[PDB]
Amino acid sequence: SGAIYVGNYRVVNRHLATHNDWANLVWEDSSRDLLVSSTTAQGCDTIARCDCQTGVYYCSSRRKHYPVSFSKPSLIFVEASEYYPARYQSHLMLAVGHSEPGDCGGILRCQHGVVGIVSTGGNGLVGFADVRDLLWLDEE
Ligand SMILES: COc1ccccc1CC(=O)N1CCN[C@H](C(N)=O)C1
Ligand SMILES: [Zn+2]
Repeated sequence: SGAIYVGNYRVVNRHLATHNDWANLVWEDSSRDLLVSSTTAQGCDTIARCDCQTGVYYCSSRRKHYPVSFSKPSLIFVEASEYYPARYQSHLMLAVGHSEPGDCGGILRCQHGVVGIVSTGGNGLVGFADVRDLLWLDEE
């Protein structure tokens, strides 16, 4: 689990969105595994606006933050799960790192701010849904 709290937005994995998220919906995209809802309180995270390919992510199944090198956002085939059929997910970045299904939502960050959240993994890989292109997260 986990979310990004930037301005009056809450960014979560679409597959982990709550009823309150759907009832306060701003934007969702199943091909990216992302959903954004509105919040009453202002958040403290800032979004990275950069070209970094190195950063650090939070892994809940280890209670640890790990440094990683990750690929540029791309269209990648993701195997069938209990949340989606086997399909292509867009804006996904891969790295070598430990992950388990409940690690989704952990933040990936670089020196400029939040880059994305854990969205996929398996066999020593971890995938992150990029948010750096969502410029509207920085405005009301
Ligand atoms: C961190 O996720 C894992 C890690 C290790 C093994 C398996 C996973 C789960 C994973 O890859 N899923 C299931 C949830 N939906 C994802 C999606 N974005 O389509 C894909
Ligand atoms: Zn950066």
